[PDB]
Amino acid sequence: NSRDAGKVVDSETAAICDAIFQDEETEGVVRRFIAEMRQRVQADRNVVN
Amino acid sequence: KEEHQKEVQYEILQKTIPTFEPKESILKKLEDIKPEQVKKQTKLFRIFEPRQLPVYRANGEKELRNRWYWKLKRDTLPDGDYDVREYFLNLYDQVLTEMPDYLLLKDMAVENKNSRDAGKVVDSETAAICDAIFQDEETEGVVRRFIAEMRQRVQADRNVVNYPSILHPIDHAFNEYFLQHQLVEPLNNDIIFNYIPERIRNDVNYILNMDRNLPSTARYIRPNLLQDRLNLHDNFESLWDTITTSNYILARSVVPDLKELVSTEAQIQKMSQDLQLEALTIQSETQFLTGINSQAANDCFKTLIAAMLSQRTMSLDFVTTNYMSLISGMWLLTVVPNDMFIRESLVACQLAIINTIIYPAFGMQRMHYRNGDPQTPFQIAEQQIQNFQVANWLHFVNNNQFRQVVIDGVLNQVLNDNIRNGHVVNQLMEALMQLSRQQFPTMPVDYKRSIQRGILLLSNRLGQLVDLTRLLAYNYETLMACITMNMQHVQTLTTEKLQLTSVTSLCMLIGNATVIPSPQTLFHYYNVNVNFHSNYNERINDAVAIITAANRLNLYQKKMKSIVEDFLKRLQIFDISRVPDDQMYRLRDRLRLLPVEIRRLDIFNLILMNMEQIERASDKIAQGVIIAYRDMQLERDEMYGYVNIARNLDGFQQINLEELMRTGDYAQITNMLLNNQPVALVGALPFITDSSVISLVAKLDATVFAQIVKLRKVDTLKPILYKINSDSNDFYLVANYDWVPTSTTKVYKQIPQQFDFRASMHMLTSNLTFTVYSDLLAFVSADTVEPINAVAFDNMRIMNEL
Amino acid sequence: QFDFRASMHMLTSNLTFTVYSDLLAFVSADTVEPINAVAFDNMRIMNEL
Repeated sequence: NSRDAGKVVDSETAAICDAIFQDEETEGVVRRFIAEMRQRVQADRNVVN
Repeated sequence: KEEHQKEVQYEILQKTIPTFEPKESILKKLEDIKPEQVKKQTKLFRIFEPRQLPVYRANGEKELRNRWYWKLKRDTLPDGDYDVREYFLNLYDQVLTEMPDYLLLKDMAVENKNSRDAGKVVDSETAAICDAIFQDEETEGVVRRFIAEMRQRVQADRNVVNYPSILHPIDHAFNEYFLQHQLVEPLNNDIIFNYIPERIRNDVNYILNMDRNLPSTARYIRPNLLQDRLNLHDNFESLWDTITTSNYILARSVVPDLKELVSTEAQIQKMSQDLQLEALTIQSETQFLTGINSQAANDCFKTLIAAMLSQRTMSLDFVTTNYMSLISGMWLLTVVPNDMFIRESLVACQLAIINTIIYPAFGMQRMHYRNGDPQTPFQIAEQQIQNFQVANWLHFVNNNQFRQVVIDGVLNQVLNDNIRNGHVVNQLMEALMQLSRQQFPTMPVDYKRSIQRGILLLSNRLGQLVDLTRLLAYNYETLMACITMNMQHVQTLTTEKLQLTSVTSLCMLIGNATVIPSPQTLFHYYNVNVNFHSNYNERINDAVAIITAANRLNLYQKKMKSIVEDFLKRLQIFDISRVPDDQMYRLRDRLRLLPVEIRRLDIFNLILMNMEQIERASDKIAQGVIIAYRDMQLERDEMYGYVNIARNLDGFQQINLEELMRTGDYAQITNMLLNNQPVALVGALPFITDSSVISLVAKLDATVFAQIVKLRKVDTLKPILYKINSDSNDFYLVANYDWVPTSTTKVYKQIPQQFDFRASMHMLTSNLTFTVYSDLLAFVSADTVEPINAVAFDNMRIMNEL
Repeated sequence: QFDFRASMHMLTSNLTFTVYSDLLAFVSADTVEPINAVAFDNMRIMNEL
């Protein structure tokens, strides 16, 4: 449910993200947030967030 | 065990390096790299076609005449603007997959049936238009007379031709691009003579002659021998190691096998008595004389040249007890530069020589060397030894390094020109003769004599080793000429083991048989490097094109290593389940930060100035839908009748849908639908044709939005496009009762492009009958002189001790 | 309460490094011939006939 189709760290984190995007009772700002949240790389430092 | 545990950890390292399994398999693949197999077709590029369609005059009645309009071939356009832009990218890449390199128009032209002048046209799908536009009752007389008088213009004495064509302007743009930007250049023998390297057609040992003709029609394609703009020599060490290994294995396949050498057993029988191993209490009484065979001499001769060409850093496996290996390795350290070796093993060998030969000769207490020191054992010994001979030899050695010269635009790691001629070995043998005459003040005498005689076993190979060194340097430089990619010096991860026995072989089993590469092994090697280099640049260009096109079409979804893996994979030397991740991201970075090849850019620019016009055809989607809750009036068109059509998209709060299907935030639209605020939902989406006036009266257009609130996903959105006309079964209701067809829910869509002949007839220009040769060293008759009479760069003969 | 935004953190780490347990596998080694074996005094051991 991500804009850039990125990644997250662990399967339960993804489960929670996929649980909160599907519930009718949840809000739109969180779904925007869930669309934003991606992984950032920087290879000249060999570092990932 | 310990050796298995080494194998495990060497395996841990080798599971980081993209070098294929068994190494000799690479030689199948480098040879199987074919050039850019040139392309040409027998059909023009065509995205549209004319088509004869209904029309409906105002009042909604059907006219008694169809009309010609442009419509796409093979409507397959998806829904949602992301997938549309993906479609245009998947058009771009396949255009590139079929983007030609040279065209010829005689190979596709056909006769116009209605011509009273024996005329021609370019394609079948344009003659199929010309007959229909001829027979039609609406076309004007000037067009008919023109069609009957469309005479082409062939002209062989200037080699050109001009043919008529019917084309949509976009298609004309693509085709005139392909015509005006052919990547073929004229050809003649002086180019090929000026395509061979300089210092082979100056080398007198290689006879080159021309024995074939090339007419003015002959063509070729100049490959893209442009240098490494990815810069794999800083922080791409695995990949550089892979390239290095590939060139190394290629280099083994071209060095000649040397013949007419010294008998093996003849050397063994005399070494055994020159060293007198039948008098010593050592643990090596049958182990010094192992690894002397052929299959190791020539293997070393291949290993050395291949490593110096490829810059493959190499290590040293050596048992320190065998001092003949060290005496044969000091020759190596003299002629082969020091930077070519890993520092630790080189230092080890030097330290062995110093603490086993040199200092125990000169009476010096041994050493205490910090391995963690930038200063090197020979550099100490140059200052501490008091003897001008050995000190000047070591001075040469310490300052023996490659030199970075620039030849033919490319880089070269070249030698000193005191190695190219064998002259330093005279200094070596003077130092060694001095060590022979010198005692060893503290050493056992039986072992002293053994070393003192083992040294003389090289003192007698003086002229022979001169000959060897000159031979080595000659073959090295001659094969260096047939290299394109910059030979760059880098320390590599993994490292070829060199057994010093296989030097001791070479330094004691050779004489008087000059073997140099044939001119065709040279051409094979050169074609391989050329083809690899051209493939390398022409795949970098494609990768950069797709990447830049993605970032310029806003296809943020697409992961970029799926492209890079195909880029690495098509270069047939890399394994990609093997390769790391961080290197891939650094390569992504350094690929985005490059220019773009001009053809790959021009095609893209053509697609971007037309995608907004190409997507407005394909009558299965609309470009948005307006919603406005005032009883608006359907506006008459000519293709459709009355319609809920829009063409301006103004005075309405626009809302885009690709930002909405992903970010589920329907507050800003649920608070407009429910309260009936006018909007315009923009995005490529389907529609349907509803030709029931009773549905218009029933207001079926407003029923297809109240599922967005139930099902958040905007994909099952299928608006209405009322087309009503004489063949709609309730059209009488429009035309009798004196009222106004009215609705809401206008659809945003631009009418098709009407066919005009003047703006679509064109004259396409081309050359004729030029042949496009590819393998152009076949036009070079090459030969070599006998090996017995071969001369090096200095004009003096090579292997002079005849 | 589960505040989604507040409970979201970007975890830092390296990218694609290797680890080596046995560290003396790369160091190959050899001895000198035992006759030319020397002590702290730079004078050979077992040279007394």
